[PDB]
Amino acid sequence: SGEYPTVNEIPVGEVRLYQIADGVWSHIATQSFDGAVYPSNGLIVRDGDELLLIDTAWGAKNTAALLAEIEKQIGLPVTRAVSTHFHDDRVGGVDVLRAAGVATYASPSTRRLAEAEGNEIPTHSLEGLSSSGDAVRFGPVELFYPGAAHSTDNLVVYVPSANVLYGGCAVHELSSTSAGNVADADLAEWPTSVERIQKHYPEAEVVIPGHGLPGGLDLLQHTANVVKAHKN
Ligand SMILES: C[C@@H](c1cccc2c(-c3ccc(NS(=O)(=O)C4COC4)c(F)c3)c(C(=O)O)[nH]c12)N1C[C@]2(C[C@@H](CN)C2)OC1=O
Ligand SMILES: [Zn+2]
Ligand SMILES: [Zn+2]
Repeated sequence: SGEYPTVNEIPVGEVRLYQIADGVWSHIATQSFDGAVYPSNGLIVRDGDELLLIDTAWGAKNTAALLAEIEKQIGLPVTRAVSTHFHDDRVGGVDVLRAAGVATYASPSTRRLAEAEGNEIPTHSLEGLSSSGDAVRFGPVELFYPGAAHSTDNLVVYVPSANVLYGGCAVHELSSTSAGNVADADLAEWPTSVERIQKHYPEAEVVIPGHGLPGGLDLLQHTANVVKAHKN
């Protein structure tokens, strides 16, 4: 009924959309992993009469449900997708997208990591993102590589028309107490990577984490704090 949708509110297999700003939505789905259920976010950005998708909905069936929810709620075709790192919450569903006519993209680093680990592999490589601080335009967004954080390949996404910063899994929600799933993280570099985000996007108005509730710029400092404490 209008609040941001939470883990116990979304059965695994269903997807909900949340309007963030004019022409910007997040998508929210839930998935089981190692015997626990988690929510996860992605982004949808209007690109004229098409849509740009950021991240899958964490699995094939969830991503099919995402496409159906977009058709119901928005009714414009998803033509391109970018995955912001190599984990299944970002690429699981890429095969569904590709067979639905979506062109799928990720950095070469993400593509290599996905391939090596047995995750689904986006089709197209995004060059120009291999050094921290790099940025490239992609339709209505800017893609930014902040450096290693949650993963070595993690990208963030900025929507300049709306000052929306999609941090993906490099950014945690305000309620977080731990740094989430740190299996592939660089805890030592993560605060430096967040500092690069803070410096590059000082006018961000909405910050969206990879999992959990959007907020403002405080998500970035909170993330740095939780990561430093986890490491400590
Ligand atoms: C698919 C993804 C994954 C799986 C399960 C959970 C998560 C979380 C996560 C976990 C917990 C909380 N929120 S919480 O519970 O409230 C917490 C904060 O305070 C207390 C959360 F928000 C997110 C993240 C994330 O952190 O992005 N990713 C996850 N994989 C799997 C893999 C690959 C490796 C294979 N060896 C392991 O690594 C990953 O990331
Ligand atoms: Zn991850
Ligand atoms: Zn994640």
